[PDB]
Amino acid sequence: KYRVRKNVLHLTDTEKRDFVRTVLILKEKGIYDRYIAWHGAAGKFHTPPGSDRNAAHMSSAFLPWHREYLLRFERDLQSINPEVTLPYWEWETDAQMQDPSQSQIWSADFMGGNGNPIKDFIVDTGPFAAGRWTTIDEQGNPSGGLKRNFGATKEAPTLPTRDDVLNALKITQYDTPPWDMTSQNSFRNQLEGFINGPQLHNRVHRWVGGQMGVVPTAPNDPVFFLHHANVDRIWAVWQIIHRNQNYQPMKNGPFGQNFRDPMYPWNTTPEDVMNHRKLGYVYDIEL
Amino acid sequence: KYRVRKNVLHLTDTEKRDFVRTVLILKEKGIYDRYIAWHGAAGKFHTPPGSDRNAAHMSSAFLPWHREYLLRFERDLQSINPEVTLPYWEWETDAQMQDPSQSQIWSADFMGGNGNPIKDFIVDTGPFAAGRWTTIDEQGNPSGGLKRNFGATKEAPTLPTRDDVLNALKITQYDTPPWDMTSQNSFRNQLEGFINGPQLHNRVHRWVGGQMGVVPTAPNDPVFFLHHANVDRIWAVWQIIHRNQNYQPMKNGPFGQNFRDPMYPWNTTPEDVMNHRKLGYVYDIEL
Ligand SMILES: Oc1ccc(O)cc1
Ligand SMILES: Oc1ccc(O)cc1
Ligand SMILES: [Zn+2]
Ligand SMILES: [Zn+2]
Ligand SMILES: [Zn+2]
Ligand SMILES: [Zn+2]
Repeated sequence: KYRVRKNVLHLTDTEKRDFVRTVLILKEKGIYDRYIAWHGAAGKFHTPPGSDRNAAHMSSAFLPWHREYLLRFERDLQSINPEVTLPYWEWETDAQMQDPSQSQIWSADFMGGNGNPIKDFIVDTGPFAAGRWTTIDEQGNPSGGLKRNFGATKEAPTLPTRDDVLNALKITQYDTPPWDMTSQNSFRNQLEGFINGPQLHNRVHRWVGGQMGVVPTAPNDPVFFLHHANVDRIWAVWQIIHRNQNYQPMKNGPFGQNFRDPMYPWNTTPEDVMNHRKLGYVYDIEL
Repeated sequence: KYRVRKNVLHLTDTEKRDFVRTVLILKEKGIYDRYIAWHGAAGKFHTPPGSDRNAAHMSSAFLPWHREYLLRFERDLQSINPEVTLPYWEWETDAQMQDPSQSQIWSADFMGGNGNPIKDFIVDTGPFAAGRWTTIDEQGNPSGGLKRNFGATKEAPTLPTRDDVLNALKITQYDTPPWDMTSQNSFRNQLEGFINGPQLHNRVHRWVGGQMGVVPTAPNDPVFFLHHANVDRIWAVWQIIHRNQNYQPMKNGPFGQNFRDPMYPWNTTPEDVMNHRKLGYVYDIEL
């Protein structure tokens, strides 16, 4: 209830500078790459083998997995600067602009701009531009830079809208069987973005493009954590709205997906992170 | 001190049956696959990126990483049967046999036999034969069985010998710069098996063949844990002999390799596991 996560657009200039510098330190020390690898490894961990569910996506654990992911990341931020918290990119609002690429989140003082097509869509502006921020490929080897390509896809030309977020919050059940890509009338699946996909969470990944557009490399872009902080906030709002609803499945789902199953690659269970306030943080809209 | 890890050949018939039962339960529940994935993920996590060091091999963390690996595995065994410990395969004495494939470890009541060449070296005997034990590939997808092919390689036709183990125990320094494949006069690198490789640990992997021969898939074979229990025992013996030698590097090595750096994919540091008795187990030869 103490750690306040703020909207990116409400950050001061010094708050933007401190977050950027912290992330750069976490990168130089070797800690940041641990989060890239964790996310990539979980994407390859199928529950069970044979299915297309994985520990972090395409199944009920999607939301609690990333909440724990962000929690660990934020603790590592504070270990460098105890006054830095994880902001969230409220992309729903940004979708109201006729050109979301002009949002202040993409300014040279924060996340940097779009990819440069002359340099094969390498990001050449901002603190994470090529030459200041090294990336790694699916195999864990250097890959030569951060790439982005805003809205260049036919499947995700725009960012999700406010209404899209509102319609997801109307869903009553957290998730439904068979707890995967095909779950209907499921808040988890809707928010993840497989209901007439790509929508919401999935659509944001494909809208940014570059590393963010594919699972094994997405956390190479620091905006991954800003994106998922907003996803986590939307989940927290859904939990507040539906006081008579809890995580699903409680039991008899695939191992790694139940309420008290460990989420690879950790021992953390969904129950451990079900109450985000108990984890020591809150979103600014909660005050 | 409480958990005693016994030589595989010293197990009773009921001790062999209980261990096999435990491993099968851990497999059915979905816990076993977590160890396959953890080991594969660490093999892809290079320290630093670009180099051929990884979190679990080809560097100083090789020994403490696998000790923590076995420690977690043994705790998961105990969770099922608090009287089941993890035995060790003393392959240096098996190498004394004119045909080590006749060793009792490969009996139908324990690990099962060699691969069947008629069946492309699929294991068709023992509790882990095809049809009774499913495997997964490098991508985390089912792979259709356990394969073995004893001594079929030109680089590892035999198991490491005893004198090999004795000559490794003579080394004074735990490890030397540059803390990788090329480390000379290094117990870690000799044990691991890159000094005139493949030797010792590396040679056993290549001698078994099949999944055991291949980094991302080796833990598909339950004998992986028996193999590394013997590697861990040899390390514990070296620590008793050289009681005033300690882990190296202490600092200024690659991140993830120092005495107090976290070992991906965990937060565990080498220091946390430097004293194996403090971890709650001992080898039978220590009594
Ligand atoms: O790592 C990723 C997971 C899900 C996505 O939709 C995109 C990237
Ligand atoms: O981590 C590993 C090392 C050697 C292998 O043969 C397989 C896995
Ligand atoms: Zn993802
Ligand atoms: Zn995502
Ligand atoms: Zn004996
Ligand atoms: Zn090994």
